[PDB]
Parts: sequence; structure tokens; C-alpha cells
Amino acid sequence: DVSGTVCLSALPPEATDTLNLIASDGPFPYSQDGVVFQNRESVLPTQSYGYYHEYTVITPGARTRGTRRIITGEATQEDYYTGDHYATFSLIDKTC
Repeated sequence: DVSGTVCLSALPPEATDTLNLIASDGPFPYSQDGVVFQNRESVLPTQSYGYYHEYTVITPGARTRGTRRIITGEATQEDYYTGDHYATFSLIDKTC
């Protein structure tokens, strides 16, 4: 399931950074940025492998990549945020 919608302004500022980098094809901070998201628990709508790509949203103070990600879908109209490494997602509204 997708847990409603979230304004980009309501996300950490690092989420804006991630979206800017997604649009410019990098530079990405982590080697895994851009990898296909498998959606292996079917939390997001079912799509063929390659539909979804994942990108780290840097967590300040973290040692690892932390649990924040943006998952992109079709074109630039279907970006999801997860704060909990894929347990839940919300559709991002980049206009607010």
C-alpha cells in the first residue's frame, strides 16, 4: 500500500538534494544509488523489474546509508519517499 502523499517541503532537506541529483543523473553519494528497486514485498504497485529505481536520502549523523530512500517510478510524476527502508511509502508532491 502507498501511505498517502507528502509535500517535498515536509521531507528532510536531503530529500530535495536527492531529487535534484536524480534529475541530473548524479553525482550520487553511494554506489547503490540508481539501482533497480525490486519491490520484493509488493508494497508498491506491481510493475516489471526496472520500473522502480532507488536513491539514498542522506540521514545526518548516520554511519550507514540509513533508512531514507526515494523510489522513482514513471517519468518524473511518481516519486515515493520511504523513511523506514521500504516498510512504508508516500507519494511525493514536489509542488509543496
